[PDB]
Amino acid sequence: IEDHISFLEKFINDVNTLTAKLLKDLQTEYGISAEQSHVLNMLSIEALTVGQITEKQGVNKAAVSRRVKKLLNAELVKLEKIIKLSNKGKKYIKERKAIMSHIASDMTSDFDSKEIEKVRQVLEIIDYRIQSYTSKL
Amino acid sequence: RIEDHISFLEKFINDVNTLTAKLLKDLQTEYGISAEQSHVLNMLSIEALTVGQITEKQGVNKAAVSRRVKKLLNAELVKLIIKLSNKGKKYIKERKAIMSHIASDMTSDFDSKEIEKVRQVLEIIDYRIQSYTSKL
Ligand SMILES: CN[C@@H]1[C@H](O[C@H]2[C@H](O[C@H]3[C@H](O)[C@@H](O)[C@H](NC(=N)N)[C@@H](O)[C@@H]3NC(=N)N)O[C@@H](C)[C@]2(O)C=O)O[C@@H](CO)[C@H](O)[C@H]1O
Ligand SMILES: CN[C@@H]1[C@H](O[C@H]2[C@H](O[C@H]3[C@H](O)[C@@H](O)[C@H](NC(=N)N)[C@@H](O)[C@@H]3NC(=N)N)O[C@@H](C)[C@]2(O)C=O)O[C@@H](CO)[C@H](O)[C@H]1O
Repeated sequence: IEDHISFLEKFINDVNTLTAKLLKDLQTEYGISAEQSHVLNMLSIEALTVGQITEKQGVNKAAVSRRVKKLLNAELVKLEKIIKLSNKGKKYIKERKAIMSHIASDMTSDFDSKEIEKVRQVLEIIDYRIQSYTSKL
Repeated sequence: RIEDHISFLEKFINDVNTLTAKLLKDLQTEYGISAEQSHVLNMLSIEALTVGQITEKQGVNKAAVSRRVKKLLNAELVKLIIKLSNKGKKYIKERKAIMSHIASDMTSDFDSKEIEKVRQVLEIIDYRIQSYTSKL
């Protein structure tokens, strides 16, 4: 009811907590900060502007600005303008996908692919409505 | 296949995060706090947990979580041990009110059976996650 909304929040928290730890090294190895790995992952799906990243993230623009250019200086992202990605940034995303796909597998080895399929389409539909509602305000 | 589910879930969460941000901006402004100060009140919406664990859960390094702690202690949305005051409780109700009616509106045409199965799958996935985490 609003149980679900709490579960979801708690679930997202848990997923972030696991991602932070699982990625502690690759981030370090790269100079990268957590909040920067995130931006690097946000750009993994679409190009942005400091403004778009700041809307989609809700944190004061300056902060997004501090990291946006720390990332350019490191040749992880690139201007075209907009915020794209370089291999070093892709390869990081590929190294991030490798770890991620590895434990995710470990704990879903016993799942039923069909039970997952219907679950997926329920969510894909909710994802659709989330994006769509966000478009306005 | 699993790389796919991972991308979607990541995207699904990036969108939920996005939405909660647009939906709660005016209110966080109306209460004079940032998004990260809002976050800090929502776990304390459940419980009360002092430092040490306060960064552990987050993943956001050294004393920033304490930086926000006194930041919020000052607006008196937080108390002392560090619990949550009557002040923050009001905020949360308002947060929950906005969140729930939207989620309700986006879910109201689904068969309770479908939603529960979703819940049950995320619930078993959250179970493995926690346990795996605990393997520190
Ligand atoms: C726009 N940048 C603001 C500025 O960050 C600084 C930022 O400085 C960073 C150091 O290089 C880094 O080694 C230093 N150490 C790291 N481990 N990253 C950062 O903590 C430091 N951050 C910062 N000064 N804000 O690099 C400078 C180029 C800067 O962007 C000046 O604008 O000062 C920050 C103070 O909060 C502002 O929030 C930022 O928005
Ligand atoms: C349990 N609290 C979680 C947290 O809630 C907080 C959340 O706070 C988060 C900021 O938005 C985010 O930009 C910021 N994101 C980063 N990538 N750094 C978070 O750091 C911040 N909270 C914090 N780090 N403790 O933003 C506020 C809108 C909030 O939803 C309360 O209303 O973030 C939410 C994101 O959807 C989670 O779902 C919630 O469960």
